[PDB]
Amino acid sequence: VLIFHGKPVHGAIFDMDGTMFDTERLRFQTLQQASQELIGQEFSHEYLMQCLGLSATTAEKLAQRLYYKEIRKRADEMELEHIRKHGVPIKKGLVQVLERLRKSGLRMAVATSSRRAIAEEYLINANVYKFFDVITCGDEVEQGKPHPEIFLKAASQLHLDANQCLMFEDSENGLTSAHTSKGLTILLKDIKEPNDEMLEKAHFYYDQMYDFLTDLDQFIPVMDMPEMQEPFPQSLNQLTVGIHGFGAIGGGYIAQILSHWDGYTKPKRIIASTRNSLFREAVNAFGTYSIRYGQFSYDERIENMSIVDSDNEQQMLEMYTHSSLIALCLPEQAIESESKIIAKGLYARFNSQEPLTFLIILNKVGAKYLVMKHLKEALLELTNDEDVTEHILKEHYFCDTVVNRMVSKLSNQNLYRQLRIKHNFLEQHLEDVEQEIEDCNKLTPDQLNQASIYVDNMRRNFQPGHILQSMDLILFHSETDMPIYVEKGSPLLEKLRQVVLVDQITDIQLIKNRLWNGVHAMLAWYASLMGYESIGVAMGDHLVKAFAENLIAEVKQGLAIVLPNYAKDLDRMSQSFLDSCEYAFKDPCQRVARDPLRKLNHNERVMASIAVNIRHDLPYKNLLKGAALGYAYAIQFLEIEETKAVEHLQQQIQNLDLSTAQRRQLEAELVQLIQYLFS
Amino acid sequence: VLIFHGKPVHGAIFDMDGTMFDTERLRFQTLQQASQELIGQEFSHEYLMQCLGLSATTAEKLAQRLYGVDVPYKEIRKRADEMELEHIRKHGVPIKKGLVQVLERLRKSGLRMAVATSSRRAIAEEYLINANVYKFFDVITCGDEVEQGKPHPEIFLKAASQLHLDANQCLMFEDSENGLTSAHTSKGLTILLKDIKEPNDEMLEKAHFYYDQMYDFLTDLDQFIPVMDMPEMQEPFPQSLNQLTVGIHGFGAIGGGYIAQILSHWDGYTKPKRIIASTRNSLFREAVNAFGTYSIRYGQFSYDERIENMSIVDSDNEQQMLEMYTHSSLIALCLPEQAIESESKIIAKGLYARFNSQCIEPLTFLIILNKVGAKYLVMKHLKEALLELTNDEDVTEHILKEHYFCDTVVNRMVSKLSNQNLYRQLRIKHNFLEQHLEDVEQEIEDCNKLTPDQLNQASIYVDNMRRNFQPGHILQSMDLILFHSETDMPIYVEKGSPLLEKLRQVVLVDQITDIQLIKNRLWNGVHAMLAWYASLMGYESIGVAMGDHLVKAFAENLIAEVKQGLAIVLPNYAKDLDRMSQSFLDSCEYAFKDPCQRVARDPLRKLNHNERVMASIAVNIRHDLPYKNLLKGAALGYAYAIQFLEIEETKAVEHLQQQIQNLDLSTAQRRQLEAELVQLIQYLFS
Ligand SMILES: NC(=O)C1=CN([C@@H]2O[C@H](COP(=O)(O)OP(=O)(O)OC[C@H]3O[C@@H](n4cnc5c(N)ncnc54)[C@H](O)[C@@H]3O)[C@@H](O)[C@H]2O)C=CC1
Ligand SMILES: NC(=O)C1=CN([C@@H]2O[C@H](COP(=O)(O)OP(=O)(O)OC[C@H]3O[C@@H](O)[C@H](O)[C@@H]3O)[C@@H](O)[C@H]2O)C=CC1
Ligand SMILES: [Cl-]
Ligand SMILES: [Cl-]
Ligand SMILES: [Cl-]
Ligand SMILES: [Cl-]
Ligand SMILES: [Cl-]
Ligand SMILES: [Cl-]
Ligand SMILES: [Cl-]
Ligand SMILES: [Mg+2]
Ligand SMILES: [Mg+2]
Repeated sequence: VLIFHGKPVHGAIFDMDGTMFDTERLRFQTLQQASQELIGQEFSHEYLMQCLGLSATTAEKLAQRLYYKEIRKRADEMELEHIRKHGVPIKKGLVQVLERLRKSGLRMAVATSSRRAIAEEYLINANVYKFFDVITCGDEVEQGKPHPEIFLKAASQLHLDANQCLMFEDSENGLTSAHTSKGLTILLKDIKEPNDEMLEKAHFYYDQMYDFLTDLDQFIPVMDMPEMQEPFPQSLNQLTVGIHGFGAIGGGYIAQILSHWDGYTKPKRIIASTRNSLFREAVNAFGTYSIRYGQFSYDERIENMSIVDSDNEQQMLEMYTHSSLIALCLPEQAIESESKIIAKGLYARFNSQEPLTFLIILNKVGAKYLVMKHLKEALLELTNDEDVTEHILKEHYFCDTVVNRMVSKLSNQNLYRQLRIKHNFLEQHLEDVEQEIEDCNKLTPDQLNQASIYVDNMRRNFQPGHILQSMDLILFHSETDMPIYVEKGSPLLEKLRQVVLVDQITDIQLIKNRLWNGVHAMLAWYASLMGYESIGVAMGDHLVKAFAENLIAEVKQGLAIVLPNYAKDLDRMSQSFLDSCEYAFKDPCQRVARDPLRKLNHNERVMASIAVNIRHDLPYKNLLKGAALGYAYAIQFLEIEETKAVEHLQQQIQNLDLSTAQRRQLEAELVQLIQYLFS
Repeated sequence: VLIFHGKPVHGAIFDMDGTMFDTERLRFQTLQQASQELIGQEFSHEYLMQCLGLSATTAEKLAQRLYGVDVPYKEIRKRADEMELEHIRKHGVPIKKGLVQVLERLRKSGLRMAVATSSRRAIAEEYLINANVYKFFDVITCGDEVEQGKPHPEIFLKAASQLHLDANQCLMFEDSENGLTSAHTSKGLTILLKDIKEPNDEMLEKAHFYYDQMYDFLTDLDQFIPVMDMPEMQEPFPQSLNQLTVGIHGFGAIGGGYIAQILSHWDGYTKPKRIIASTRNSLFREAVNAFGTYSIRYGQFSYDERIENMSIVDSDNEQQMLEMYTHSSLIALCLPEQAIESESKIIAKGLYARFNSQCIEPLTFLIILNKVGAKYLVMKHLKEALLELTNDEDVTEHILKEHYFCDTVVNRMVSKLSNQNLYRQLRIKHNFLEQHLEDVEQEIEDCNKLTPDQLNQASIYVDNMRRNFQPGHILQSMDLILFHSETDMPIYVEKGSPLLEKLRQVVLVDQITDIQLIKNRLWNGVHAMLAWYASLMGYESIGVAMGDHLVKAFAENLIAEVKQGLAIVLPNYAKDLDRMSQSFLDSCEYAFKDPCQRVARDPLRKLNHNERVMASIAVNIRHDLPYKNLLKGAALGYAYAIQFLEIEETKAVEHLQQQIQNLDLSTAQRRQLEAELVQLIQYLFS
């Protein structure tokens, strides 16, 4: 029992033509063309506007009163032929509404003046027939629209009174039929500006189907955080979403968040950009990819993916124009170059005629600031107009995020290895197939012969892709951490299941940077130099875990002074980190120790902690070792020249907010400890 | 924490060749096939059996002693390695029966698992990927990454430490002598698994546990891992496939729209690799084989459940039906009552073929039929068919006593889709395929990571993959709907078969009598009584009739009076009554398709003293409960008999009084029941 604007709703009855689909426009065009090639004289726009929401038999009465079977027969044939090519024109929001009303527990039906033969055809084609218990057509009804019989019979077969049921309609005739039934009427504008009589009759009015959805969703419960192996929604909405950077995070985390969505519907397509052409062509070839959750050996298939090239402009603009939500999953190095591609997409969005929710995924203190700064400079260079830029930057929701999940991208050699192995299975599967529907079961020889031609070329196309039932494409190794923490602002994020909304994101990002990402980087450098290629395996070493526990102590002692209000939560986050590290066997040290110099910056996870501890006379001995191991890793594994390492070290220590006495002591202690490791 | 024979287990380290994969017996075949080519004569089975455990040099010296000094052993051995990889890469690594079932059980028990193989890192990883078992293992330890290989404990000690565990916390699986020593010395719980050669007495002493095969360990492990709970609606099936095949003799409504789900869930750890299903419907057979999968619709939630790993066959085709009864570990007979006699022959031909085959494991036969003692009818006809075929009373009686013939009770109402509605679907889905195949008609950049040889070869793979798969991308969000079913999950089965013990959607009972008595009075009794009312009121189906507040109120008040009675007679099934009560009222709400005629057949028989109607009244009267709705139900039966079936009013009373006298009631209660009931019938005329 749903309470819609303080009304006890038990069921819902929808009109098909003009309300659910945009078919009234089509038959408007076909009746004109059909009439021209039969009788010659086209139908007047007055006749067609009067015939809106009227049974073919009832419309034939108005045809004779003013002045049809053969005309309408060809008009219907033209109409359904348009559906065979271009599909059903489904009004935006329909699928989203239907699922919410279904899961609310409402007893739903369709009340269309169309024939059963035609009514079903479209409901089957649109894939919404499943949402309805009964359907009342313009055949079984004795007196059709605008008489309330069709709406009364619909409610009667649902075993509910009309007053308990909602009633959707586009037409003037149908709204009378709905109102005379004495149900909770809803009017959706299609191809008729509502009259005063129509506006009064209706209990609720909305400009579009999507406008009702927004009003309905404040009475529909928001679904809770998904569990690990929880299925995605079956029914797809008409919204697109983007992932700028099909990498570890984008493909191996965000794709799950977007696939779960609100738990009612799922985006039609997910457009993800990558420079990795092997990854791009591999996913487009398979159609899907899977995220491997190693802990529970669970392979999570993600579908409705379309991987595009980052350099190809027409596909990058396609994303930013048609997408409802974009996720920026790029490293700091790419932010400046790609801000040019983002600016063009946002300007292309403005040039075209909904608000955008822009998620920024980046491990950096003030991650948004960097993006917005580079985006503003990029936009101004292209637009040459400060009036349009300040509008664009204010229009869309640019959201800060905190991602705790550890994800790993598959190496190109291991992806080639996978492709080589899985190709040999396909080759053998195509030998197994090697090389007529008889019996004649309640079907004409015409249909049975026509069925054979369908089943043959279907098998011919599908049979090679039967192996995909067992065969997956594994591209990402992820841990089982679900909740992404995002800044408040965007109404869209309120309804997303996997998104948790927080306030002081800046305070969390700072602790995240220092206590999580900082300890993760420093132990990864220590582990790499000891000769571990796995975070999970490395934490098995008593020294590696002892070092991490020693670092955590020194960082938390510092943060507790800088953020005394968060001092309570440090022990929980520190323990949560070690747990995620302990069994991260498929998470490599390489990925965690990327860009060491960038991470050894004065305003970053290593040096920032050291500085705080020096100012407040706290121990920084283990932090100082990790800094030295950071430069040790940079010179030994990456080979960046020792001369540059000192020039960087000195530059960063010069930028640290310390006294010259502390600066020179820090440099002297750190350079001494670096030379100690190499000797 | 997984407890195994009083020892807490946190990890599980596996040997690869001989323990997980049957690659030792493949090496036997390659060495023989390689010898046949080069030297002309095959190496004797006896020689190859003698070589198991010996080094490559010792085996070469032994070959030199038997087949001459100039025998090209290294040439044969290298040829045999090529034949092994060539076979493994296309046909797949031969996985030991029960491994995947074991791995899922250990993994879902939260064990950190590894592989301690003497093989090279490169080749070891390919085999584990080929077999699709790499996902189960946290880390691999290889022979080329240890200073001292087996029988030194270094490889097992290393594997354990990498999982953050002491050796004594881990199960260690092995086949070879050296490996068991390596495993034993490390201090881990050693599980010895026989591969080809019977283990020596020194090994059997050394090992903590010995099994003849992986499946004997799976049987032992099952005692320590729990049977999973009743599956919820919309709950996924297991991802991992076991090597078992199962059958559905009658791919109909109940077979394809219920049993398919039960067998798809299986035990919750794994599911059958192949579900064979027999039907005479050609359109259904070729359509499922075209998509390679079909889907079951649940209208109440608008959920489409996809049943994959299906394989439909013709019921008439003998070789296909024999292959079902030869290969299947469990078969579900989902036929009508009429088809029992006719299809008794093909069952007998099937079970006889299984007896003649060398198949070794017994069969679990689930009798899916809504009839009283339905098993008796199947066993009787099967007994006659076997004799007529074999003409041997010993073989006939042996087959019947060998297999498990389980009687069942099902509560899920299912509707098979029509051939017109299927053609409609096939026409509209084929349309979308053409709409998709005009888009497919409408490129590996400088990798700087791969070599240009394997960059060229990568393009050929992806191109070949895309060309074959891309036409079938539309199957992602396209389901072939063949069945419309209710949300009733639990199936009741006779306890006996060991294979049923771990099946999670199954409810085992010592005797089926109890749940059959509930099914009779609570479901079929109310269904019959509710149908009689609907018919007299002039409704096409019960689905339409529930719109009338009289019909729905009657149904809701009738299930209540029967439930109250059964709650006293069977207090142990209290939870089952309440579950089955609402399950009936939900299904009836929109029971449009199935008419009243079938349910209202033989009202004379259904109003017997020991039957679904009169039995409920007598129970309620004995325990002083309301029976006014049951009495109305009895009246509507005699009314339906006189009006529709054209029975005499004198014949109705002649039957009635006989049934009343047989009930265990007071002579006062008998006379009162008659006087009330005859009055209700006289009104229903007018
Ligand atoms: N992976 C993790 O566990 C976590 C990562 N993050 C953040 O996620 C962000 C995304 O990085 P990941 O996906 O982890 O790394 P990654 O290096 O695997 O990302 C690869 C993706 O970025 C694109 N890309 C890389 N460099 C590019 C460039 N110069 N120009 C254009 N596209 C480029 C690639 O085409 C591909 O789509 C990072 O900034 C990181 O701080 C957040 C927290 C944890
Ligand atoms: N469905 C429902 O309702 C039910 C049923 N049940 C049972 O089962 C059984 C079976 O069902 P079905 O419906 O599935 O059947 P069909 O008819 O549909 O099917 C059969 C098959 O087999 C052969 O014969 C052919 O071919 C086909 O396919 C019957 O007899 C009954 O009694 C029980 C419970 C419930
Ligand atoms: Cl390779
Ligand atoms: Cl390692
Ligand atoms: Cl660097
Ligand atoms: Cl198995
Ligand atoms: Cl049954
Ligand atoms: Cl019966
Ligand atoms: Cl009778
Ligand atoms: Mg209309
Ligand atoms: Mg071995």
